[PDB]
Amino acid sequence: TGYLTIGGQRYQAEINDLENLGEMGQVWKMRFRKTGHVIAVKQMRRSGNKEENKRILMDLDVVLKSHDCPYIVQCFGTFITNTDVFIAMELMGTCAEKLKKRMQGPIPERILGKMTVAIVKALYYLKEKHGVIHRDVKPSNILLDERGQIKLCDFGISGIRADVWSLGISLVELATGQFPYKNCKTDFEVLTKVLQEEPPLLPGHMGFSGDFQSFVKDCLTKDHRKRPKYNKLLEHSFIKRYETLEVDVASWFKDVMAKT
Repeated sequence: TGYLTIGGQRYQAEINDLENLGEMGQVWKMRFRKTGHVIAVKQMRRSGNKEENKRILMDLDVVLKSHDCPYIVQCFGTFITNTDVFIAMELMGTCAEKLKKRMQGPIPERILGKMTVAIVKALYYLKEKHGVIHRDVKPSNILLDERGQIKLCDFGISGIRADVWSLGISLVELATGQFPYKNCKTDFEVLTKVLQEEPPLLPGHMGFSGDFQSFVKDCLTKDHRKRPKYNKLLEHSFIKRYETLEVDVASWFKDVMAKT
């Protein structure tokens, strides 16, 4: 408590040193008046729900243990007052869900490539360094900034259609601009489709690489038995192809945010 550590440089700080630039979507965009630094601040009210206050505390514990993972949002510090805790986090430009809403259609494979590399490495790091299997990988969990960094959101970072499956559905939704269970009226109707219907694979007519379609087919393997672990996805050729390959995520992002 009492410090913001940004870049490798530590500053003494209190909550009043921060200027509220408004809600992001209870994460605030705040400016550290001392420096000009613009950060994200989660506010946890002491009067709040006890279960979800325990989640925030467990999520923070993991975040603080993940300094060495570039693919997870980092914590700069915390402030504790009589009624609140303020958690200072890396600021990111937007999440993939908002990014799809703004775009109003498909996100290009090259972007989803860099995205998949970052998110699978985050999810592998969580499993192999903290014994966490992340429940729900959704587009709202995937953050991007205008330096082209992609990082996993810290929500639920401490937990027959979760994990690898949820990443598969995330990628189809973003690659097509269409949530595959769009026309379902209830969560129950959705679970019905997952169990009874063929997996919602990528269309064959959009110029998606074999690697991308293969990757998604593997995530959407219905049978728990034959369904791959983060360990194996981390070896998939879709990952090998985009892991090394150069993609100007920065310009692409700026282009989008400017044109919308």
